[PDB]
This record gives sequence, C-alpha cells and structure tokens, in this order.
Amino acid sequence: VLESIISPVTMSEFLEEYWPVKPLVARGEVERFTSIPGFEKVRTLENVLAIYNNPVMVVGDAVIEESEGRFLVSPAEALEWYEKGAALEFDFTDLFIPQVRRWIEKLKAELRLPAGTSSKAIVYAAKNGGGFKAHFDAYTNLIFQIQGEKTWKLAKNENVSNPMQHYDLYPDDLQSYWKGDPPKEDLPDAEIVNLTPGTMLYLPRGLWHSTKSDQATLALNITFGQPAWLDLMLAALRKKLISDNRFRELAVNHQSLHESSKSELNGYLESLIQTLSENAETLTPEQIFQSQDSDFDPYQSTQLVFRQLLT
Amino acid sequence: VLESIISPVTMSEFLEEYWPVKPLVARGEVERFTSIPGFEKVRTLENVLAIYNNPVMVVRFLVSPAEALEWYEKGAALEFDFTDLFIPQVRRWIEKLKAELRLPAGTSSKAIVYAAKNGGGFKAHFDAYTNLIFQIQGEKTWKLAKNENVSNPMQHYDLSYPDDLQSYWKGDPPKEDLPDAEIVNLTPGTMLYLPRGLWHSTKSDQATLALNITFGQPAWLDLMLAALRKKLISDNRFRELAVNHQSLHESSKSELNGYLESLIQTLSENAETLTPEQIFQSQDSDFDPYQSTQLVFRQLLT
Ligand SMILES: [Fe+3]
Ligand SMILES: [Fe+3]
Repeated sequence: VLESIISPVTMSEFLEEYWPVKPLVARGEVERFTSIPGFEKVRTLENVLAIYNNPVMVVGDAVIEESEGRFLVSPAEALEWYEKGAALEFDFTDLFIPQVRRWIEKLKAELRLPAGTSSKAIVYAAKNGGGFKAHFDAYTNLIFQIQGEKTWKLAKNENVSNPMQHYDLYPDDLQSYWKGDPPKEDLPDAEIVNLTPGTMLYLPRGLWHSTKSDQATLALNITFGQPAWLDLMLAALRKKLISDNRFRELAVNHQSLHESSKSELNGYLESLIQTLSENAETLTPEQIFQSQDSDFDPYQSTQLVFRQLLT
Repeated sequence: VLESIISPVTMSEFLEEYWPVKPLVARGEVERFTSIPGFEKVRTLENVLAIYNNPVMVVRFLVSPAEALEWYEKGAALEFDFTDLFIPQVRRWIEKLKAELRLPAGTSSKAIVYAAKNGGGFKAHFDAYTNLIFQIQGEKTWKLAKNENVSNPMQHYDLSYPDDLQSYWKGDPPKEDLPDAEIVNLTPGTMLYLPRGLWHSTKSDQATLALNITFGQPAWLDLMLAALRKKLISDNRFRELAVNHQSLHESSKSELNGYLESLIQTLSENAETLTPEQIFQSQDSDFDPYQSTQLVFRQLLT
C-alpha cells in the first residue's frame, strides 16, 4: 500500500529487515506521495490551513519575545506567525482529512499493530528552517518531506533498548533500564541524512535524532504508538480483577493512618496480593491478545477528543 | 478545614458516617463560603468570565467565553473546567482538603464552575469521581438515587453497558426520568457532598452558579498495577512491541504463545512478591492521565 512510496523495498523486507528498529530512507519523486489519499489536501501550507479547523501550535524565539517568558493560536492568525520566524505544528491533521485517516488505519493493520494503538498525522512547517536538539521518543514515525530540506542526524540508541518515554539529551522509570554513558550533544558518530522532497524517513522507536535546517520546510509526519506487552498484560490483568469490589474500593494515603490501623491494612493488602497473584498465574495468551483494543496512550487519547471538541 | 462549612457536622462524623458513600447536604449563609481562597473572583458569572481565560464547555462542545453566553440564553449549561488555574489561591485549600480526606497523594483534584439558566443542566448519570458542590447564586434542582446496580464504579455511565462496567453490574437500572429519587433544592450557601457512584441529574429553572470541587477516587486495583508496573518495566522482555495476532500465521502465533507463557510466569512471580509498602509507595503515581493532560492542554490555551 505504502509499497509505492518505499519501492523497491518490498514490505515483507520492511517488516523483516527494518521494522521496528532500523531506520529506512526512501528517495523518489514527491509526485508518488499522491498515492496516499488526502495527500493533495496537505501538499502546501495554504492547503493545510484551508482544512485545519483547530488551534495551531506555534513555536519560536518569536514567542519568548512576545511573552517575555510555544503556544496555540487560531488558524487565522497562523500565517502571520509563520511569516515572523516561527515553526507551526498542525497536530491530528487526520481529523480533517478522513481519507488519510482511513489509510493510516490500513497502515496500522499492515504493521500488525495492536488495534488500540494510537495513530495520528501531523504537519510541520517553518520558513527559516530550524530543527531540534538530540532526543528519543517512544513513538515511531514516518516522515514525508514535501517541501524544503532538513538535515537529520540518526544514531543507534545504545543506552536503552525499547524506551517507553521521550528523553532529551533521567526520569524515575528510565534509570531502571538505562545502561552506560550517553552520546555527545552534537551526535557525533551518527548517520547523517538530508531529506529532500519526496524523501520518506521511517524513524523507529528510541532512535536518537536531531535536525538542522535553513530553508522553508513542509513535512507530513505520521506517528504511531508502540504499545508494549507490559501494557496489554496489565490491561488484561485489570479486566480480570475489576469485577471484585475489593479491588474497586478507594485506596488511602498510608501516612494518614495511625500506627494501629495501618497494621490492620497490611493484612487486607497481603490478601488482595494473594488474589492478584492467583489471577496473574491464570492469565492466558488469549486474555493478553483480547486486551489489544485497550487505550495504551491516554495522553494521545485526551488530546484527540479535546481537538474534536474544539472543531 | 471545612468543619466551618458543614458545622454542626464534625469531620469525625463526616468521615465515619458519610464519606466516601453517603450524600450529605449542609445549609447555611453563603458568607461561610467567603473562606474558600478566591471565592470573591468566582461569586458571580460576570466575575468568573473576567478571569476565566480558556475555552468554555457548553452542554457537549467547547466554545469561546464569548460564544458561551449565547448558549446560556439558549439553555445549555456552562462548565468552566479547571478554574483552579485562574484562582490558584484555591489550590492550597484543596491540597489541604485531600490531605484531610486521607486520599492518596497522586489523586486528581480540580475546581469547576457551573452556571445555567433556562432551564438546563445534566440528565441522569453517575460518575467515578466525587464532589463537594457549593451553591453560590440561584436554586438548582438535583435528583439523587442510591446506586443499586454497582458498588464502586470506575467510569461514568449515563442512561443509555460498556465492557468493564458490565463485569460488576447487578440488577435493573433506574427509570430514565429518575422517579423513586430524592429531589433536593440546593440554594445559596448550600453545599452538597456527592459521593462516587450516586445517580444524579440537574435542572436550573432560573440562573444558577455553583462551585464544584472534584476529587478522583483511586482504587486499590489502581495502586497495585502502578506498583506491579514499576517492578516489571525494567525487564526488557516486557517493553517489546506487542502485536495483533489476527495478523500472524499459525506458526508465528504459536511462537508468540510461548513467548507470552514465559512473561506470564515472570509476571505471576513478581506479583507473588509485591509487598503492601510497595503499594503504599505507588500512592503518588498518576491514576488519571486524562485529567493531567487536559490540565496541560488548557494551560497552553491560556
Ligand atoms: Fe521527535
Ligand atoms: Fe456529574
């Protein structure tokens, strides 16, 4: 489906040789991006604004400067912002082009991704280039450069294997799987790719990356979540224990309780703990698999409905 | 804290007799509410608008402060969610309050203003959150009805069962119109404690303005999974991308069963080792990313 974009890499090969850990770069004529449905509605800045009934993110030294200390803004007032140096991000663009939504969903299935995985489109736009510093995300991306050139640094992440959080060149959960020392800010010793119109970059989860640019760019970014097994399993375990009213009862700050009544609670918890262990022990792979439509990314979830409501 | 507000009712009483399951109604002079830090800049609809620098919810769509007053006349109700942003004075007070309520530290908590007129509000539903409500202007009609279908619900539900809820549902639901239910006419200086689970609806004949303090209701199930998660997340077998089996070849799915049987066992084992201190220590987790996200989304709109 995508296979017109990445041709001559097959898809079989994309899934065996590349996804979900090694980036793939695919050069070609920008024209061939038309095989995506809705692509026309996103080929230029003006096309996007024509369609984007939602608040637009604006990012720039021109905001620090017009706030003496990043924000949202009406689409009407957005070209004004762009013409003053300042990057625009149009999140959840798929909301306004149903055809690309239909596609992304087909893509989702092709990537054998869990059905409840988050998926959105975003367009980035900046008149005097820009970029961002070294960091890794927990999402995976297709990036389609439509206009301009952006220069990308890419670097295998040797510190963490399958990260579940964004990080910038450590949070309480990363320290638990971080190993070794980080790479230098300039990502020296990193693969350097310059994305030009018609270039598609598949950006796997966790790959260190930074960008520099000094030309007007326009890019369609497609973002998927990477739900881990942990996620489905806890969901499944949650399905199991949720009917037991004991597990529903309002939890309580330990610190609050007195000495005496605390002890009494350790008895109750220990016993809940037994039931959670018995229930875990009887988890089947089906039960895990059937939890594949749960929300694994409430943070994208809330953002999606909120933008629906602002529409 | 609010001994003041609900006097003659004691805090000892309120926690023993009412929270977290029995509604309470407490009447008196609205000057009592004068003590809620920032009550002044919320005492009227005009005030609320002067400070409320965000999109107002109309009932459901979101809307400018400007477009909102038009939907008021048209009888839609106005939710000024996350008002605490605009009077952060209140946030101290509330933070003391969840302390005294003995709620887990990472329990969600916001202020909301509601205002309605002619004559609208909210059809019958119950919430997984709990609220103090404070009547400031006007008279709001409330129907109330003991939930006899579910004990400690984990989601909202309106008269219409989802998957999770259907697991714990019992019996016949109430009538749509909520007969067999206590009506209650909340007037200025009235406070109502609305416990989680209780069926309720609102209607405002004339103009009403009410301040509302929502707290989340984190279950043990929540703290336990949080805690189970801290244990397991360091093991990389658990961070691997999941798949949708429906996709895979019969061979490839088998290979996945085995892979999973081996996680399941490690999971059973780490769950066998969970202490209660591990659970009490996850009390600061975030049990409601939904709210926390709205809070920041709204911040960016200010
Ligand atoms: Fe990124
Ligand atoms: Fe409600």
